[PDB]
Amino acid sequence: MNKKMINGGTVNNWICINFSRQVQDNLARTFCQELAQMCYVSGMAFNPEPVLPPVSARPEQVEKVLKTRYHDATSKLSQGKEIDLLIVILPDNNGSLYGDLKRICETELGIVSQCCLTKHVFKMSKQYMANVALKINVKVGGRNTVLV
Repeated sequence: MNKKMINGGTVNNWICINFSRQVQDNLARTFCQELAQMCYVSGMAFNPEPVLPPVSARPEQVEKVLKTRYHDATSKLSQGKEIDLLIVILPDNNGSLYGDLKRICETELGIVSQCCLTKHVFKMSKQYMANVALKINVKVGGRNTVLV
């Protein structure tokens, strides 16, 4: 057996920010589409299209890009709605970027974020996507099986 979604969460409204210089915007797009698809077929409600296209940003600009893209997506949503998920593409070795971003999303924006390292973004293996989908599901309040 492998873990499965018991209850799938709902991601109606999501965006993507990329921080890796190896990743072009259409690769970020493709990656997020594959992930969206995996989440869906696993049992989530998951919008195949983001609120805004993916943006590439310098790690140095983490606070400004998050807050700016958050405000812009969030302004674009029908009234009374919020961003369900931020998908973040990170460099494999990113130093303090990971901690800073989680701090900002958790304590400043109040948005669930899922980070994905560059090396995996290139490979897009179904096993990786399935694993990330499982992670996303529980973060947005879904339920997964256990194996033990």
